Amino acid sequence: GSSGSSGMKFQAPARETCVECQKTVYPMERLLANQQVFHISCFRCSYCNNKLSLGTYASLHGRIYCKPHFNQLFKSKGNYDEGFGSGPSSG
Ligand SMILES: [Zn+2]
Ligand SMILES: [Zn+2]
Repeated sequence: GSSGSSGMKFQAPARETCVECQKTVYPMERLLANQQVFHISCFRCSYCNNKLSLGTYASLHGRIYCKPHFNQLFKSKGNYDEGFGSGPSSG
């Protein structure tokens, strides 16, 4: 077992591909979004699945989202639990 690759890059072929439908994106429908090739059509919210543009969209961990949902989920206020915690241990 001898390899050395990790991550989405180095398109096998000699072109780009849609990170939504996984299809060969042409130079006519190539829409750059979050440093990734997206289809002017595919470009939608992974929550409601609505058409978006290079201004109303919002990506976080690779997935797209509409301002509404993006903020409705992302944005927030004072709210935390007493879960987190650390402690020493003999080593
Ligand atoms: Zn597509
Ligand atoms: Zn949405």
